[PDB]
Amino acid sequence: SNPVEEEAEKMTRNSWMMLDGTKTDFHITVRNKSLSCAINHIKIIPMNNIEQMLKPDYWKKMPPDDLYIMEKQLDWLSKSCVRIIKLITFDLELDNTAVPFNFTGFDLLIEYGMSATDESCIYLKKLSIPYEVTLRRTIEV
Repeated sequence: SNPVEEEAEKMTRNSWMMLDGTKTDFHITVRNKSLSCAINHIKIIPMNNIEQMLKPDYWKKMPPDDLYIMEKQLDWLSKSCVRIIKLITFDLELDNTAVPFNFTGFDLLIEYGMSATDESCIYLKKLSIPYEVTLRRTIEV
């Protein structure tokens, strides 16, 4: 047998406009039992996944049936932006959920943060945070 040492390592409804969020959560026992933060993350805006999905899917405009986007976009029916913090509660974590460029049949952003201050450990205990939101559409042409 060969072991080594055990290491010491809200459903918002935004109506097609800008918004905000705030996250200060004490699910951060991943280095020395939730002492403090490694380094900050001052209000990271999440709208870039659905920007670079909702732009080129309707800028496909090649033959759309052969699916050069060949993998299924069932995991792109949410957003799941990420904030992997560097080497108590969550110090700074805000996100401007801007629905002003968004689809009409999506639900959430399962936002996963790699909580560890673990220098190249390949170990980082990533805890995910959901939203389970709903969109009330205001206008169509």
